[PDB]
Amino acid sequence: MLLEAIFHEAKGSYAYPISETQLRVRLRAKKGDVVRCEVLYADRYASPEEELAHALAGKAGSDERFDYFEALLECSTKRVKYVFLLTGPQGEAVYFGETGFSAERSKAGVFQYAYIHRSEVFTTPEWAKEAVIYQIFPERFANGDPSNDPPGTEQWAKDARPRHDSFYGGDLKGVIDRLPYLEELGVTALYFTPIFASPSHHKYDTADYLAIDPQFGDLPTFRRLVDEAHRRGIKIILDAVFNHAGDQFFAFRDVLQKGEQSRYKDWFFIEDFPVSKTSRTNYETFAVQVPAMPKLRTENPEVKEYLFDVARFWMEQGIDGWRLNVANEVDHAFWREFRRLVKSLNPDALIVGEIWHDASGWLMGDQFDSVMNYLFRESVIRFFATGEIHAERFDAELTRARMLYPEQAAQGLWNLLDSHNTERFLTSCGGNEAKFRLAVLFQMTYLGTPLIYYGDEIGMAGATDPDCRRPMIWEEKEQNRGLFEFYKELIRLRHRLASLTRGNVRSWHADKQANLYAFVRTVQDQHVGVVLNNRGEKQTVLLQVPESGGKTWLDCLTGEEVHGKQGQLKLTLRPYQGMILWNGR
Ligand SMILES: OC[C@H]1O[C@@H]2O[C@H]3[C@H](O)[C@@H](O)[C@@H](O[C@H]4[C@H](O)[C@@H](O)[C@@H](O[C@H]5[C@H](O)[C@@H](O)[C@@H](O[C@H]6[C@H](O)[C@@H](O)[C@@H](O[C@H]7[C@H](O)[C@@H](O)[C@@H](O[C@H]8[C@H](O)[C@@H](O)[C@@H](O[C@H]1[C@H](O)[C@H]2O)O[C@@H]8CO)O[C@@H]7CO)O[C@@H]6CO)O[C@@H]5CO)O[C@@H]4CO)O[C@@H]3CO
Ligand SMILES: [Ca+2]
Repeated sequence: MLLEAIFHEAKGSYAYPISETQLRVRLRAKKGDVVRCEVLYADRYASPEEELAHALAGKAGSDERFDYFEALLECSTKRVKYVFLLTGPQGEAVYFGETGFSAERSKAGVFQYAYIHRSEVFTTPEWAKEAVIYQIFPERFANGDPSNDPPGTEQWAKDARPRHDSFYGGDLKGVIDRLPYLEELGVTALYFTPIFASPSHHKYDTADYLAIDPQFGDLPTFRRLVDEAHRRGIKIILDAVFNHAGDQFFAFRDVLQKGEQSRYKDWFFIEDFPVSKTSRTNYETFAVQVPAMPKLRTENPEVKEYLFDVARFWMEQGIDGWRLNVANEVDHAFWREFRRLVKSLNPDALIVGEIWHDASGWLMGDQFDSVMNYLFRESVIRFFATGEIHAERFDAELTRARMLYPEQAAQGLWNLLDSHNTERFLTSCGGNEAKFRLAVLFQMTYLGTPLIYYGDEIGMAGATDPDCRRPMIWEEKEQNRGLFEFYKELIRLRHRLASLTRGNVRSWHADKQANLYAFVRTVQDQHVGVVLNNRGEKQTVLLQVPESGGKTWLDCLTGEEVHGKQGQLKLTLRPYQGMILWNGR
């Protein structure tokens, strides 16, 4: 077996505890190269003459090129030394340890996890483990208060087509009025984009981190929404824009005024004075040359404590969490501390990060709890919407992302389809509703936290920013209530099947020819199998289903009963159909 392709490290996403006494270990190797993987272990100070405990590493999944093996280690001592025993497709065995590969357990060495401190067990909020979040872009959801509209507000019609500077009147009062709709739908949390004082319609260019923007309301109205939402089982997550401030932020303006006499010049990255008010900025900003968004020096204690107080104040209004905008561009020390402050102020406040590349650095358990799953979106787009990838590539991409981080994080990844930064999924699907629904059926049953973008639930469409930010369709006859009900039902299933919210994932079938993909979620003795006929034609499959995990399943969407004959289940699905099979346990 190609030894150069065998990986593992006693830390990170390959070694970590899931309790003060249990260590999870994962190992990867070239696909099909290793057939069996066992973990021989013991206490670090245990005598050489003592008996080595065993542990069988299960084949947790396999992507395009790798096989992932996973096993659990019981460590009452909270200290452990372990070595792997890999067997090839032809009896060939070999030990794998910190020293290297040897046919003699001794010469291979033995990996070590020095100690499992209880304060380092990756822990995330319990409510966020089984949530369905709804993303609200305030300016475009509901105008409940006509009196606070910006000047030049355009019509709130379905044929409306926003500009980079348009305003429609969306406010917090509108949200509050819509809580019945949100509750009917079944969402358990609402993610808001920035809602703090700022001149734009997106408000990511913060003018005052301590005041709800005037066109959105006031502290009372906000407090009111938080309460009205809570009594309906709906939590509130706000968008923290800590990487940069808007050029209206008091501190920036003071610099713009007093130049390098400013008590706040080191709160930013100023290269020379005076500070530019042109198209050529002489201060660091978000992205490239974006005058309105100067970068905050979060490394500066002065700036850190301020932003931290901004956190305290909103946390004092009762919000349940944060989504950290452009988080990968602010220092780790800030986030570790931000975590200690947040989590001490409220143990159940969820911290979600927005990173557009491997986020394993912020997902060890001492910073964020999860992040936006842009990976889930790229896989879903290319599989369901554009048809650029088949069931087997889909399976792979899905699995590679699964192994990226520790389970605590993976379990809570915000699985989105689109955002206020992309074309609307239904549009990615070229208006094809059939394909659209299958993606939702998948999103609502897959591993992670499903995130619904306002309007998708009733059929809205649109190109990227700003056409994806159209005013919400509220007139019932202009809404696809058929879809609404579809969402509602799936949302009820997810809440009802513990498997769907707390189980693990395992591929079940993937025919690249038929383009049929299926997986199975499992928690304790419950099993739920999702079959997806992602093709425009009627098709028939035979899925391998040993009767140890049940010989009978029930299609949760239709109520049809299916049975296994000699360990094989034969299904027939209509074009673009998907069945959600519960094993009754
Ligand atoms: O004024 C700027 C901008 O501010 C706000 O944007 C915030 C946004 O809403 C938050 O979500 C977050 O953004 C993060 C984003 O969500 C992540 O996906 C990621 O972004 C990456 C992109 O995904 C990736 O595509 C790539 O981006 C490249 C583009 O693909 C490429 O086309 C090009 O983009 C240019 C645009 O085409 C062009 O229109 C122009 O952009 C203007 C916007 O059109 C306009 O709406 C506005 O945008 C606001 C926005 O509305 C606010 O919500 O002004 C823009 C110019 O000022 O110019 C673009 C390039 O100059 O090039 C990009 C660059 O590669 O990479 C990115 C980054 O990896 O990360 C984002 C940051 O975390 O935060 C922002 C800011 O707070
Ligand atoms: Ca308004």
